[PDB]
Amino acid sequence: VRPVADFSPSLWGDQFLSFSIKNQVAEKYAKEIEALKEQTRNMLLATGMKLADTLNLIDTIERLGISYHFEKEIDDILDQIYNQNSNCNDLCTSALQFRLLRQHGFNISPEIFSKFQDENGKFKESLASDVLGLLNLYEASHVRTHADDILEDALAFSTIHLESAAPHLKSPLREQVTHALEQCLHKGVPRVETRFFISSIYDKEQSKNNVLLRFAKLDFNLLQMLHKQELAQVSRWWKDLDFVTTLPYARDRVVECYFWALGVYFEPQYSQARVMLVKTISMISIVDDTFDAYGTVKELEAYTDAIQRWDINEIDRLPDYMKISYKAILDLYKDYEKELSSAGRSHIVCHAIERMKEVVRNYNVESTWFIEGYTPPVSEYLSNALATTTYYYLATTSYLGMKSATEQDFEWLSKNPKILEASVIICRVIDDTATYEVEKSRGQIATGIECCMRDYGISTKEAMAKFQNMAETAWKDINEGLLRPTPVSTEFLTPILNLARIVEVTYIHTHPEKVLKPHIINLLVDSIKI
Ligand SMILES: CC(C)=CCC/C(C)=C/CC/C(C)=C(\F)COP(=O)(O)OP(=O)(O)O
Ligand SMILES: [Mg+2]
Ligand SMILES: [Mg+2]
Ligand SMILES: [Mg+2]
Repeated sequence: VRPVADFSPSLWGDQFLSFSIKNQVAEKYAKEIEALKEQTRNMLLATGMKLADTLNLIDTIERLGISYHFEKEIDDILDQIYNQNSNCNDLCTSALQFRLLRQHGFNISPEIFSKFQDENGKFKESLASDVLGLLNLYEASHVRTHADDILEDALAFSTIHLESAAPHLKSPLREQVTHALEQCLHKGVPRVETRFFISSIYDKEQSKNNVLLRFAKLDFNLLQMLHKQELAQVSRWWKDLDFVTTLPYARDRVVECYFWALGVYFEPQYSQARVMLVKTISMISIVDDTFDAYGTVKELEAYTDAIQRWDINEIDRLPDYMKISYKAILDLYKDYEKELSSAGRSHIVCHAIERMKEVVRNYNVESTWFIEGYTPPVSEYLSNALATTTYYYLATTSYLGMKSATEQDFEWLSKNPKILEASVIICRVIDDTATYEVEKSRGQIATGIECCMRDYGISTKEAMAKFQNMAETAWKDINEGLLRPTPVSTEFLTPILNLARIVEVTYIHTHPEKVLKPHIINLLVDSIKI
């Protein structure tokens, strides 16, 4: 006597099911991009260029979403800028220099902001009329670490004056400022912010560089073609599983899952990774629905068991419907091994597998707590709820497709590094805040905010505030974990960073779909008009 599958159908239909790439256009773009790519490189390798202009060039190339073509050129430049400790006496260039360096790992000192502060250690209110300065200070305030108390007030300071000046600014600056106030650059999904910058800002910029803009538009549209194919291939794979009918309780959200994967990494070199990642997200999506929307305490107990043993032989031990899920799961991981066979990497799949078992264990626990009406203290709660975010698992899963991933990297990840923990906390803490009303007005009395309220004996307001600071602390920890020397290559940190970004974008508020729909249309449907 299970509950009624109230979930909603995919508003996408087969819109993505079949996509065929016009090879002519694709090659036309490719050929010109190569040319524009080289012209751009020469813009970077140019000499006798001022600091402010050099930083603006790098900032622009990054916002245009094409900096992944110049990881080395950009690096060398920021490196020398870091080492020359040059001091441009104005907020705007300082804040921009600060941010760019920190996002790239260079631990530049926040002492660069003192000249802009009074002896009391607070920003000179006289700066309130320098909109560009405030904007870059604003963006910079989001990349601070625990050691940057000098910037403790930058955010509120820049925020209040930007809101103040916004209405009377010209375009596209006005739109740019308003957009930053709603979404800072450092915590947004790269593709999303890049789509917005190219279309709503740089394209309306009078001073815009025609070469860069064209480069940016063609590159974004060319990569979109690859993305669309991937989503096509993944949509078919999902179709050839037919869970939409066999497992009616499970909701169809592959398109949204793919968006998530695209948020982790968008570059072409990570095409295989993305496809693997999205299949896992979709797959684990079912397991979730299975646990808190269809299975019985006894069936879930059996399910968690079979997952731990992980062997086809356990099938018969499971109910009929759970047989579909279980076999599908083992095959998926069997496919992963096959794809990695070609490069003798099938031996890493087990890391993702162990992380999945962990997610299952905790789902099962979450169920037991639900059934018993148990409300654990914050400490015990997080000990279980952190893994149920699925973040340790997705981060691990994101390495599977990365050619450069080695055992040492997974090794490092298995020890739950700070940066990963912070990304996981952010996801848990924000989901909890956003989903407190629901669930409450439902059984789940073990929700984070509830435990927090009972544990500390504080109101919902205060509990959400406490969770808010956990997320704040978490972001600072992430920014810290990006500073050189990094425990692993930066290439393996970005996915963790991006998982945290996705959380911020998906809950910038209602249901995720209504939040993701726009982004999905903007990244996988409408191309940027040239
Ligand atoms: C915000 C979070 C937690 C995850 C985002 C990344 C995704 C899509 C992971 C796959 C599993 C999952 C939690 C869902 F599909 C959504 O279910 P739902 O979130 O309603 O299930 P619960 O987290 O409440 O059990
Ligand atoms: Mg769930
Ligand atoms: Mg659940
Ligand atoms: Mg929730």
